[PDB]
Amino acid sequence: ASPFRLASAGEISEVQGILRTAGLLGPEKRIAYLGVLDPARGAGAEDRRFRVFIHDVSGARPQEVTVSVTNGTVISAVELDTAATGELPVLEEEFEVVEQLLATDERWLKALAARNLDVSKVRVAPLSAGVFEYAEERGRRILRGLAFVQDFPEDSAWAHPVDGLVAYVDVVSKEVTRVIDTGVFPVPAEHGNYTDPELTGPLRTTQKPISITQPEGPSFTVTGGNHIEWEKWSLDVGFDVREGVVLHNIAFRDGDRLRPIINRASIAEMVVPYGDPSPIRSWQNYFDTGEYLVGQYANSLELGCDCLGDITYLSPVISDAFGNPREIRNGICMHEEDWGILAKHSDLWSGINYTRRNRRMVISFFTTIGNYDYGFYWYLYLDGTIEFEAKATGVVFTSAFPEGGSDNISQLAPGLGAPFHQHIFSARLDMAIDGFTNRVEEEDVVRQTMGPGNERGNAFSRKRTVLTRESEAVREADARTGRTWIISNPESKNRLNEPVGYKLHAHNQPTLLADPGSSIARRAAFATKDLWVTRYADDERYPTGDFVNQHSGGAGLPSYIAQDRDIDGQDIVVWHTFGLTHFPRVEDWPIMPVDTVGFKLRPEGFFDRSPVLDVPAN
Amino acid sequence: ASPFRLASAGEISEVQGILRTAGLLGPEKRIAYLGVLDPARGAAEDRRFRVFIHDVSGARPQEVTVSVTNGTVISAVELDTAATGELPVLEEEFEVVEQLLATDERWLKALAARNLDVSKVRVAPLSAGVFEYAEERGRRILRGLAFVQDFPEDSAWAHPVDGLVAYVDVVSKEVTRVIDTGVFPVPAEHGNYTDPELTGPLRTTQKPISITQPEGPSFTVTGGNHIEWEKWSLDVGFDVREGVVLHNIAFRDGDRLRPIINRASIAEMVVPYGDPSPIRSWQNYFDTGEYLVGQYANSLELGCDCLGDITYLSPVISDAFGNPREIRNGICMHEEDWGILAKHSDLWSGINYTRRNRRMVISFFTTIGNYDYGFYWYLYLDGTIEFEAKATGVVFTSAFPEGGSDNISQLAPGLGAPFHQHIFSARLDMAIDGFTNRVEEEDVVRQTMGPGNERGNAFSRKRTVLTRESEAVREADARTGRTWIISNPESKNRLNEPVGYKLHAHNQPTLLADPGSSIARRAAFATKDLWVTRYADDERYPTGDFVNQHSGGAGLPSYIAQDRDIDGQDIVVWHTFGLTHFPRVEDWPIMPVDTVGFKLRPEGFFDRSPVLDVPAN
Ligand SMILES: [Cu+2]
Ligand SMILES: [Cu+2]
Ligand code: NA
Ligand code: NA
Repeated sequence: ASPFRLASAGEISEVQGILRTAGLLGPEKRIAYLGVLDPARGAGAEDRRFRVFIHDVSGARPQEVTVSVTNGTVISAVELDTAATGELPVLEEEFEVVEQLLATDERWLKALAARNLDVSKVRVAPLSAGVFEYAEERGRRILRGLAFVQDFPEDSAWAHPVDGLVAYVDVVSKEVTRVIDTGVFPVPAEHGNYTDPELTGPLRTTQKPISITQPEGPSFTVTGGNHIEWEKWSLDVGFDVREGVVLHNIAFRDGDRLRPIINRASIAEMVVPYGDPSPIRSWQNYFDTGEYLVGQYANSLELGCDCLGDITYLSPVISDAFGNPREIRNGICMHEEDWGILAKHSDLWSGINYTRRNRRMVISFFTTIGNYDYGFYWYLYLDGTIEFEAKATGVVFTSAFPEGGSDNISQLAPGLGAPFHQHIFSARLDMAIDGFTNRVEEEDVVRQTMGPGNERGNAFSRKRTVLTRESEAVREADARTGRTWIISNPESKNRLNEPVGYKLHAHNQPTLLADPGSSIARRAAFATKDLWVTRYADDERYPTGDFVNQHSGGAGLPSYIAQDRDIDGQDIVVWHTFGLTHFPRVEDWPIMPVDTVGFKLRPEGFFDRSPVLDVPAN
Repeated sequence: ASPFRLASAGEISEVQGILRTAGLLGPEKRIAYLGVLDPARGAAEDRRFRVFIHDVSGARPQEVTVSVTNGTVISAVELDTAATGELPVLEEEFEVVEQLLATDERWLKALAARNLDVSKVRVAPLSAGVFEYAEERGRRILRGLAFVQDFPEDSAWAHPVDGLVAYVDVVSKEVTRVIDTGVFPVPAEHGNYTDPELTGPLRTTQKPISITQPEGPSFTVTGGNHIEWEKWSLDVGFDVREGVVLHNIAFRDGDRLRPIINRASIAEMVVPYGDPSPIRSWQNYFDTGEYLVGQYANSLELGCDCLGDITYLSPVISDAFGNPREIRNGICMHEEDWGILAKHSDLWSGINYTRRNRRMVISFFTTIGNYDYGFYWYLYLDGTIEFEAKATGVVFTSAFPEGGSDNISQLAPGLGAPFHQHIFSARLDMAIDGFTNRVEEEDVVRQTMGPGNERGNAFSRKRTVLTRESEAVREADARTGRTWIISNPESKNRLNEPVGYKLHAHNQPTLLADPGSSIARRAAFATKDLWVTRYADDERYPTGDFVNQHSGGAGLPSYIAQDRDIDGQDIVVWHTFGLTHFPRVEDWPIMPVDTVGFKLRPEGFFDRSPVLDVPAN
């Protein structure tokens, strides 16, 4: 019975019961986060621990609590000073509170009346506050509000942003702290209803079906609920309400030895910073993972359109606000798909023609965070490659388009704007290349000058620089010199006496653009550099720290790195920053075609020859 | 009817007939290149063919244009190859290097020093380049590197013979030089990837994946090579030098057929080697320009190379004598599922919406000695156009020096793989809503915290129009998100903005060789990521018409010197992209596919998303 198994309904019911018998979960208390802790290093009988963040709707200070579900006990419980360590993640039940409060506020009603907007039709997005110049918000749980008109129940409100207007609200005290009206902007009038035949036109009748089937079923097996074996790979698929799908114990069976590669892979944070300097939006930075918890909003994915082919679904269970278990039905898709040619050669001299097909194992989920929808895909390939891809879609976040244009906003439709922004991800890769004794080298291509030893000026080379200590392990991209990062095990040698390794291949997209002195540069410090390496510690889980909401800065990676620990042949963690810089285009409106970003790792002397010689002819 | 139709066997046979009739194709003559020309701008029909004719008795070659429609020779000119370059390598010349070397006393002595049976020594016929050997100028030379084949079915690449190279004049049939710098062990392990001893028991764990289309494919093929698919329109051409060429890429937006790209091809591909040993320091293979990648296109087997419901084209090429030869099932065409197109679950409206993506795939796979490359063009529902190269085959080997190397990787005991690049040039003759186009370079612009940007969150972008060819040689800047936008300044979308497409490059390293090198001059195109020229009908390749043993002086740097107006003109984008390959143990004994490419996405071309009319699955 695997200690990395998914949380069961019964387990969550029991932490609820333990928090009840123990005295911490009455009415007025509400769970802002609940998840299982990974087993400790070396222990592996089992002790299933859950960690819980408890909010206080009666305004008392929140608690961080660790419970043992195996022994039926509270391991620890500590009161939180939110002004110091940060506010708890946004609750789903607060998604409506911003709108409901504002609907009876005279300053808000006056702003709506000036624009002739019916209050019954004004939707207000519950938007994270960050930390700016407002002293009264320190210690207070604040959400900011931007308004969108919905003309009728099925209307897309994103088509009708109300610019020049923003409200700040305290969601514990149920007070409106501020209403800011800098002037009326026309509310864009065209609708963005992408299911309306008026807008779609007649639907295409030209697409013939593509049937993908597996008459003998899939080549992977699922045992113990979430243990996958596929084509030499083995792993455990976890799920957490903050991170979403998490991969554990990624290993590869090389002959008869199960060889670890990655101990834990996750998307540990993702931030969406906006680059419109208008006071109406200039505070806007959404930490979809750390503030909102992307796992909790995972869609129930339907067969034949979200996931095509022979699909095996996991239905993860999470906690509601009161500690009752809630299933995300068909929340995780697992399937294998063809991936074209793996290897091919037609040899003149031998007469031998050889072709083999590639395939990949896909483990995915899709989440919706307000207007955004994101797919998170992990891929394992026959040849040992590991890949992540994020697919970004949904509806773009809108504003008015100013008369006489903008350097910081795109026009989508008449009067309709889309502020510039980025989506930046952090992949946390707890590495275990042939076990835990690992190190990282930065590899650059090296150009050589024509001269003695290189008389024709054709020579080129490479250089590798070991990252020895955390203070040296904050690295940037250099696409021009083909910069990559190799994680090796200096005590595990391949048959050519070279240390075994994996090479991280980044897309080299721009990192965080904000000025280095900005609030967002301090709070999302991770996003300013492409690659970070830390020494593993059990309490260093997120690059932005445990409590991101209204936390002032420096938390997470920059504080971790400051310990300056030895990472040369030690248990280490790689943190890869990657993202999309989005200047919205007309083609993104009224619903955005998928765009993608990601990274991959390829074996680099890990194997003793190609690991796919034993793949059969098709 | 279509003037863009593939060459037929009859047309090639007629070109043969016209040339013979004109006295240009006697018994000593060989066709080193034959291809149909594209119709003239603003063109009833005149199918013209261009031919490079080699003479095996040593007479000067000719470049000839024929009108097959009119039965006439348009032009015929004698080439001085010392000046303008040698013709492409002929397939019949491949065996010549081995055959001549087998009775050469210097070569036999070198093999005897190594205890190698000449009957087992394969010799790779390698392009010579231009270096320090004055006697080679005006002569057709190939260089030879040796590999031992232990038995008929053995992979010779496992057993390179280092420290030895030979140079051969393939017309006079003379060995000009044999250089033996010293014996290296010939690596002993076999690289036989079908041998059960090396593969182990084959996996029985792979269960079938079946891709079918019960009602057939969603695309139509008319006039032999005209494809219509999900609003897209194009013609699929094929040339022996370039391989698959895409013509007239257009998109039917409502009632209007809107051009996007007039011609898309891979116009050159070079493989420069980075091992400074005299035995390999001359190695640079222009697979397209010197070898002609289309002529070596594989016949693709149903169910193995192309999975699903496949429509094949079987293009016809000329042999050395002007007789037509079909490449059976040489071009694959199919549509495939491409995951999610668009998705949103809206809380306020209660509407949940999901649509699937698809792409049209047009591909071919060629084999150039040890290398095998797949060339893939993709068209997506949303207007995206993409190219992908898939590189596989067996790596080019050497000895691995005792005490290591800064320029060669170890694959197996004693077996090396010198470092190299594979660098492609995509020639995109742009027609964004027609021919009046321009190109802007777009960079992200960071902004300083201060007045107007008090919280320091603002960021922007800037576009710089490339106005004349002298300003149109550009480099990558990944850090600033650099892209290039091709727009039509006379065609505006409903928001009064010029329609455009944005080119997204991979930002891989460009040519690494010292800028004073022969390869940096011969492959000048490869030193920069982006070039823009004014269209001219004789500016077809970034390296010129004749690359074999040709120095600098032709191709893109000569074209760019004309400094022509490209601001609202008929322009051509040339994008350099490549893989830099430090071979790894996992590449041996047969290489897993690696990829490189680029794409173009609509950028205000459409008045809103072009896939609102895609139905639910
Ligand atoms: Cu975006
Ligand atoms: Cu290569
Ligand atoms: Na680790
Ligand atoms: Na053009």
